[PDB]
Amino acid sequence: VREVCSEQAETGPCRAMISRWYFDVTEGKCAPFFYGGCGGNRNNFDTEEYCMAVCG
Amino acid sequence: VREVCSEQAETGPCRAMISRWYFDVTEGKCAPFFYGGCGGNRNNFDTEEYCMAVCG
Repeated sequence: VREVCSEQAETGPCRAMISRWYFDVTEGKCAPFFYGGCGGNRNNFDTEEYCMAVCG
Repeated sequence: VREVCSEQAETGPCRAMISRWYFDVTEGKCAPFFYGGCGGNRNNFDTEEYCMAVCG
């Protein structure tokens, strides 16, 4: 909730290129990023609508 | 140090446009952002040197 929506997008150390969504506080909406497959944080949603459901 | 350095740059709810620096995890260095004068978070420095001291 709210709090997790403000961490920066974190690709993490793995090598996959998984399209995920994070809430962007500057833009005021969710934006895409490539997630590596491991590590990273809570501001990482499978789809844009999910990201918006939780953060938007 | 470290933990504060992963929050996004936050302008906050106040009305100013003040030049500040934040650590960007993707680029792995400090970058400029505009601060509104109140609120926001701790990833907010008056200089690049200071930002890099804490987060670099």
